Amino acid sequence: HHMNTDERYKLLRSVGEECIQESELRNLIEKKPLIRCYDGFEPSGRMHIAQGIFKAVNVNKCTAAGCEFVFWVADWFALMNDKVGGELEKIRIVGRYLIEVWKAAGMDMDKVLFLWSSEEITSHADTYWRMVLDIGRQNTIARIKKCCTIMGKTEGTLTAAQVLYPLMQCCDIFFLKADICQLGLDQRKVNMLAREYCDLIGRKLKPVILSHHMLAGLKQGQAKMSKSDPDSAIFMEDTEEDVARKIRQAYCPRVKQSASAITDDGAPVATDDRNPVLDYFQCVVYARPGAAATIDGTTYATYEDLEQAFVSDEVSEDALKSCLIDEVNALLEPVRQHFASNEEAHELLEAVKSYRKDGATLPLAETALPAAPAKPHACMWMPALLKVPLDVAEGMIKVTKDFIAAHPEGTVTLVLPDWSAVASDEITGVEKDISAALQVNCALLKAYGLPSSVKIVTENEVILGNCDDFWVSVIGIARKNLLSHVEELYGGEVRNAGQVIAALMRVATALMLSVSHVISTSLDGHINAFAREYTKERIDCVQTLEGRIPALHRPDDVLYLDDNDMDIRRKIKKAYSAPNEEANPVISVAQHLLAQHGALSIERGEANGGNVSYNTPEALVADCGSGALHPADLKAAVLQLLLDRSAQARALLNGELKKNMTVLRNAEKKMAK
Ligand SMILES: N[C@H](CO)Cc1ccc(O)cc1
Repeated sequence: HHMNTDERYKLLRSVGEECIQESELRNLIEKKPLIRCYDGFEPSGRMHIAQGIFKAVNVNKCTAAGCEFVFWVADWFALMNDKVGGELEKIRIVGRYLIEVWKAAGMDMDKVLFLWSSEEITSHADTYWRMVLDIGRQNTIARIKKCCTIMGKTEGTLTAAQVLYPLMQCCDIFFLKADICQLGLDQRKVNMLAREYCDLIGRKLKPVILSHHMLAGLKQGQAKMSKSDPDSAIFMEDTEEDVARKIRQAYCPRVKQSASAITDDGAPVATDDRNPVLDYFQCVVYARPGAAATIDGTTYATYEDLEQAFVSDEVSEDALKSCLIDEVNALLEPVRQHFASNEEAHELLEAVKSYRKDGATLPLAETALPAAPAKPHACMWMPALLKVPLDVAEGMIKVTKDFIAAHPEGTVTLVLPDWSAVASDEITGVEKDISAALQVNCALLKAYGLPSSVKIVTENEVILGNCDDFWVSVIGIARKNLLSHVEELYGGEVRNAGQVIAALMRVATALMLSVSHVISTSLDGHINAFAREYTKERIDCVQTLEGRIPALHRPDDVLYLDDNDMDIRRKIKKAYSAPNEEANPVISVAQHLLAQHGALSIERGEANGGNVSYNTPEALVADCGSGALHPADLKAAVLQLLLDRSAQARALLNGELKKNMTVLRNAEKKMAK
């Protein structure tokens, strides 16, 4: 029996309570031979019948229709959602068990593949993570805040930098090149975000969202199976005595079952006329191809047939219930038998058993400390700007000298955040652009005299140098701090999720370079304080010294460290400078110059003043107002000095950095739009 197009569409469509784009699903069926359905799971522990049997039933439908089914065994996602005491070591071991059961349960594995999140992410770190960051960059915190029910959590201002998990799950859909997203209706909001992110990255074809039904819980109150009630659902380990007890006492309204209005968040809701006994009949028996119930002689061909018989009292409740008990025990026995016989398999279940010992609530919840650096070491982040002010550059130069002198055999590292800044959506939000901006502005800061002892390093190098350990720590820092906390650092509001990831990345970078002190500029704001806080106030914070080189307007008129000949020339021209005045932006720049050098000298000619030198700031302010220093004589001297100092940095603009300057000024053209 080779199926025609219609027959396959009918069977594949059958798997989903909803199907985002039936039209899209039918294109795939007609066009593509090995369609990728995907699903994923946190190996949380004991396996409930929905996941054991009902999932097998649906995978088998997918594969029969001519699909390939890829399972994302999401070890880290369970870890991020605190699933098993936060002990990852052999959550693997659980995962291994879950697969062993599916085999016994009847999943046809010929076209099913299992991948392990840990293995596959680590292996393609750059590909995976860069996207995980891009999705958070192009999306509002609000939107990702809304994906909270895929993890069984509430958006309640009580989410734990666990706005990362969605970004990652969303990424998985593209990483694994999913054609169809065949996960539960819970996960709806993440899959939605993937479809949305398709319109952004341009990708023409969106993933089809074929969301499966959420099995009802066995008691009146509950819509799904919960963890704190073993009797809410049948588990694959239950003895036939267990299966009896649990279904016998199960809620069982005599009301015809009719499909529920599709909620937005996907999550189910309990009606008083929700009948789980019937829901098990529809999902675990009748959904199997050949399957049909048989009570008291008569065999009900459709589920619908059985349902009528019950509600018209042809079949008793006690009879209906007694049938499901027989019927379910039939589905489990094969699995039970297997683990009673296969020694390797029993070992694996007993292995789950030797984890069961005691439990959470809470001798559990595992995370990870750090250790203190042997000698002093400060790190500082290069402002992610297309034009960095001169005031700022000179500020971060002096902090460096000051720190070196006061910790003579310590160390100083300058970090170029070429990952974080893209996540934050700095500048144009493009990667090539931001990395060019950083590489230039750094190059000049050295030309303006950044010490050689400073170790310059890009985040790319730090991460891809030591990948796992990095992100594992990011994950770990992430778990301990609440979202609401991280948002404080940006003054209580964030522009996008990427900024929540950027703050996390810095703390992580500080820990990895084994930093003692974090150096901050005005552009850093309060972000770097996170490092100090996360280290129980161990890491000290040092603030740069700025506000010596003002804006040139009177109370782009501000000296940036990439000003060329023309720029320095004209910017001064516009600088304010009233006559007989002793307080203005040209003087503030001149006094700074005089301080740094140790004596300013205007170079006149005789009669028209004569030349003069000033080596104090009181002796200049006098001469500017009540005095014989005209705006032009001072401005002339300043401009020469500003140029003369920059000379070294400027040769780079029409030389080595010219290459990248092209790409920078092209960025500036997009921001004008
Ligand atoms: N969040 C899902 C259920 O808790 C687990 C998951 C599924 C698919 C993924 O690509 C990632 C995680």
